[PDB]
Amino acid sequence: GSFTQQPDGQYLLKPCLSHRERDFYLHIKDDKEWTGTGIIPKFYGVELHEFGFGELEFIRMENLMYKYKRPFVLDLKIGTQTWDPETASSKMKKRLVVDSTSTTTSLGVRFSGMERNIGEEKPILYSRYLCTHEVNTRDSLKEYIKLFFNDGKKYRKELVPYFISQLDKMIEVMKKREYKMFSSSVLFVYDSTTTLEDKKYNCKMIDFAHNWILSEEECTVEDGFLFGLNNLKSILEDIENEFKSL
Ligand SMILES: O=P(O)(O)O[C@@H]1[C@@H](OP(=O)(O)O)[C@H](OP(=O)(O)O)[C@H](O)[C@H](OP(=O)(O)O)[C@H]1OP(=O)(O)O
Ligand SMILES: Nc1ncnc2c1ncn2[C@@H]1O[C@H](COP(=O)(O)OP(=O)(O)OP(=O)(O)O)[C@@H](O)[C@H]1O
Ligand SMILES: [Mg+2]
Ligand SMILES: [Mg+2]
Repeated sequence: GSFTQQPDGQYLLKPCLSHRERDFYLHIKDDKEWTGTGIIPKFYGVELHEFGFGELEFIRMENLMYKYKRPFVLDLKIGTQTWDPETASSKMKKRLVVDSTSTTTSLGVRFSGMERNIGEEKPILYSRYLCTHEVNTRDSLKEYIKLFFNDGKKYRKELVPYFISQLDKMIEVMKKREYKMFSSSVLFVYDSTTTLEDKKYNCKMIDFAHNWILSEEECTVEDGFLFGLNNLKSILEDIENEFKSL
């Protein structure tokens, strides 16, 4: 929402509309478990750029799809609720309904949108709003994730282990419960023209505008973030199992 959402430059320069995302990146900046594990985008720093009468703060981070020729993108929103203690009351009826009619309250993960580039471009776009109808069960979420790995010619079963390995690293850090994250996503991307060796594939946690730093502030409500990651991992392992029958 804060920038035109589509990437073949090196960077994303994301505006700071509140303190939370920038406080989080600054806080994990020296923690090798966040920054050497490859589980969040490479953080270049917070920067001031001219805006209005003065300056606006931005986060400079890596563009995860830099130099991708045929990008495939899947965004999965993580947690058992997508509201937090600061959510506006006028948004709450909708947040409550979407959380309960999607897989969010049951699995702690929900479909958020997908793009597949199968040579016939324009790309095929799958709306985030599919989550309360077409992708509203574990079985249908599994089918759409399989579809992400369908490059238009075959299932890219060889990429799935990378994705599980990434989720393992996320699980290991989030077990420590230093942060609560609401409305954050795991972004899965790959270039369908990649080989394994080219390493044009990525799996990162993103969007930290509603992150709470538990050593600094109270946040009583639960995020269910670790429950969601565990469920998503379990779905990917099911997919590995299912892709052997091919
Ligand atoms: O957070 P998302 O992606 O699910 O979508 C946001 C919408 O939520 P929904 O998907 O309708 O539950 C969200 O709707 P709400 O008004 O927050 O219910 C907005 O449309 C938001 O755009 P912005 O922050 O107003 O610029 C939308 O943000 P962007 O998709 O534009 O980032
Ligand atoms: N580092 C990145 N590289 C490539 N794509 C990204 C990156 N970060 C975000 N995106 C893409 O841009 C979309 C929007 O990003 P994000 O949700 O972080 O910001 P926002 O919607 O502008 O603001 P808010 O933090 O209020 O949601 C993501 O859903 C994802 O598709
Ligand atoms: Mg947004
Ligand atoms: Mg967002």
